[PDB]
Amino acid sequence: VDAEAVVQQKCISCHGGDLTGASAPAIDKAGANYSEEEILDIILNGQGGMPGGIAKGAEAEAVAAWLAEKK
Ligand code: HEC
Repeated sequence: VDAEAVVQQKCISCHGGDLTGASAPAIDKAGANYSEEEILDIILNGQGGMPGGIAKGAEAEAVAAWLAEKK
């Protein structure tokens, strides 16, 4: 699944078009902070203001992996 397309219609909603943060902190370099597993966990189990399972399955996995690349 197109990680970027998903992000563009699930994450950026709060994280801003650019992942720079907006209504949520910057996840642009989540991959530098946390591995795909951890990012995936957060996507699945949300965190603080973030509700969980925003994306799911290959949607979530692709995003997590792609963000693992983003630093
Ligand atoms: C608004 C309802 C959000 C959407 C849509 C997504 N996220 Fe989010 N995220 C949001 C907040 C407010 C926070 C901080 C939580 C708190 O209150 O403590 C986060 C956090 C993350 C993180 C961890 C960053 C950190 O706190 O160190 C990651 C890795 C993350 N979010 C990823 C992520 C992705 C990929 C999303 C689309 C599937 C996504 N978020 C949506 C708010 C919101």
